[PDB]
Amino acid sequence: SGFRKMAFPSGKVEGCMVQVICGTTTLNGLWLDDVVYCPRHVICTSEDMLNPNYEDLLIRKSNHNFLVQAGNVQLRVIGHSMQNCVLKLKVDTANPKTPKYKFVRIQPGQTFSVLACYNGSPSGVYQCAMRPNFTIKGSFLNGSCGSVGFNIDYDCVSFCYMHHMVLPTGVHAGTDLEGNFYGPFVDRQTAQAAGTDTTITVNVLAWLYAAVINGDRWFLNRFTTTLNDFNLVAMKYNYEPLTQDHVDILGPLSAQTGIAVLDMCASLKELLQNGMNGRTILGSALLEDEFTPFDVVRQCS
Amino acid sequence: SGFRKMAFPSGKVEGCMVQVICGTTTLNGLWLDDVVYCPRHVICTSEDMLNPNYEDLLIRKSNHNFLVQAGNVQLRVIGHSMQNCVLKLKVDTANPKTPKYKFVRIQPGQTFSVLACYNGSPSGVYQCAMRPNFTIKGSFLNGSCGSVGFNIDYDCVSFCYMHHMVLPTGVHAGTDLEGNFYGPFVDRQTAQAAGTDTTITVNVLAWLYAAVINGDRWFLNRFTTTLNDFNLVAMKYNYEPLTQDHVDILGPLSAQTGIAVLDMCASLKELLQNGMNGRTILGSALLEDEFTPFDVVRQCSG
Ligand SMILES: Cn1cnc(Cn2c(=O)nc(Nc3cc4cn(C)nc4cc3Cl)n(Cc3cc(F)c(F)cc3F)c2=O)n1
Ligand SMILES: Cn1cnc(Cn2c(=O)nc(Nc3cc4cn(C)nc4cc3Cl)n(Cc3cc(F)c(F)cc3F)c2=O)n1
Repeated sequence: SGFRKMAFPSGKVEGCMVQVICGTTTLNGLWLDDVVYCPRHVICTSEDMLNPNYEDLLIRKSNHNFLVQAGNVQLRVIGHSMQNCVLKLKVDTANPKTPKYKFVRIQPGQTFSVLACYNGSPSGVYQCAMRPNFTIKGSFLNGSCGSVGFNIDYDCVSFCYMHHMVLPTGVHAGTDLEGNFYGPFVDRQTAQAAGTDTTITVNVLAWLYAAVINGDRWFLNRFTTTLNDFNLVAMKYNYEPLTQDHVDILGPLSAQTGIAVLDMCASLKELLQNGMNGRTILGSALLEDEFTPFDVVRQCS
Repeated sequence: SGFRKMAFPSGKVEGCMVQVICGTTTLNGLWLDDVVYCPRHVICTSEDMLNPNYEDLLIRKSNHNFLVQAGNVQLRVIGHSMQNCVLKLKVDTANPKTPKYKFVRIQPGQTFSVLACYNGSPSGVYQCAMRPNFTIKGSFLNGSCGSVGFNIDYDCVSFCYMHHMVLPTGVHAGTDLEGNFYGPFVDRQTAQAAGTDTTITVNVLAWLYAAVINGDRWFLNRFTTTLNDFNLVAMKYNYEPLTQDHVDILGPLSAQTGIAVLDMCASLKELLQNGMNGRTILGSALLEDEFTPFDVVRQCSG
């Protein structure tokens, strides 16, 4: 019953958010066990933000230059290190609400939940997908740097994203929890452009299945096609190419509906070659590509 | 940058969700202080859910017939009562994770965050609006009965919704935290109709202001209008009539953008009479009506 963009409950992540100040530079940090993870951009003064020398900026810092607080509680810093673009501050207190967790690096098209924070305080929760151009379309204001994205499986939080910066097109770029950027970006206040974005084809098909699995069925037709023929149409419309693994992943959704994957690909081809007739699918007048096949089954049980 | 449907952090509410069982009938409850709140429909067996006599069913229940489980902690029921459609089970242990809270009854058009739960375990969170016909368009599966909706003011949790049932339309219907249904529905398995819905005009206008704040400006045009002339068009497209209180509410968004409210109404009238011509606003190809004026301020600033 119903189909919505749905985020994971954020309580386990809320318990891990702290404020990190270095000089006057302020951002959010992630407190797991006795380590606080935050973007290394915190060690940059306004005059270092455009072209920072992170090796030289950090060598001149000491433990007492980093102020970390979890609400009113102060955490004394007893060590600091740099791993790629992530600063690691060892503290004297282990977080008592540290959850079961793992650091993972997600693939384009995969989804996760974002907890937007400001000055170490959670502000809102929503779901994002990693775009094929390695950006995300979130909702972030000044002070959001260091907010994290995550998935939860069986009480284990998989941290996958740390927000770093906003790009000129308004999209957002960040790293994994090991400090490695998604995409070719760098941690510097320079104008950096994302590539042309493409549509996650497997996700659009999964969303089309969810519609039938709900009720919308006007887009279904009598045709079928081949993976090769569809991918020729997919390339023209800035859609990701479909692989046999994509076809295999959509198997469960294809089983419940009795609609062959290649039958749905033919339906999608027609929607692209003509239009959506100004009619709506699952309450939207556009083709939605930020629902994974897993997102669909877990909501359409 | 960007504008999305954004739910409140659910941590304070997660620590209050418990499982309630009565025989084999199972649903979710809300544990605050020494009281667990849940839909009274839990005291129905399979053969009772069609036309239950709740007073007859309750009189034959005793404390030990209610199993309340908070994760792996078992709670002990030392009393029970019925308030409207909500059953209240007093337990021997006050919830340590009880936040500063409040029970409120929202108005049609107001939004809240929903924490969907199954078997007393939280499962997901999203934003909903109370439709003008007192239904909500959410995402609920079997076993979601008892999930709650809420807003957060700094540290105070304002509970405004408890989920009861899915209607024929597929829409969802529930009560406030004193057991009173939003709308004309009853807690029984019978076909119930909700009236025709209408579009929350003041919420659409607030959404249009958010687009201006985020750099989406193509719909602003050369016209102005009057409140009375706009409602002629609004009544025509199944929109709520616009009041002076709506105009006053949109005041802050008007002043921050420099666009008069009546001017934005005229741009909305044009959008209603000509469509969008394949263009999008804030990444949507429709007029969104589930963002209140307060939602826009909370997200576009602070
Ligand atoms: C509008 N918007 C959308 N997303 C963001 C995220 N974001 C951010 O929150 N902060 C940034 N710069 C800082 C300025 C500070 C001023 N004080 C006093 N303290 C500050 C701390 C930060 Cl991090 N930036 C810009 C930015 C941050 C980076 F980490 C980076 F590598 C390059 C950048 F250009 C920012 O984008 N804002
Ligand atoms: C698809 N969907 C969307 N929303 C809902 C909510 N919902 C629900 O979760 N459960 C319901 N009936 C029960 C059956 C049970 C079987 N066992 C073993 N235990 C059960 C407990 C319940 Cl509550 N219903 C139906 C329903 C629930 C009510 F509270 C009510 F007053 C009338 C109703 F018809 C339900 O809608 N499911």
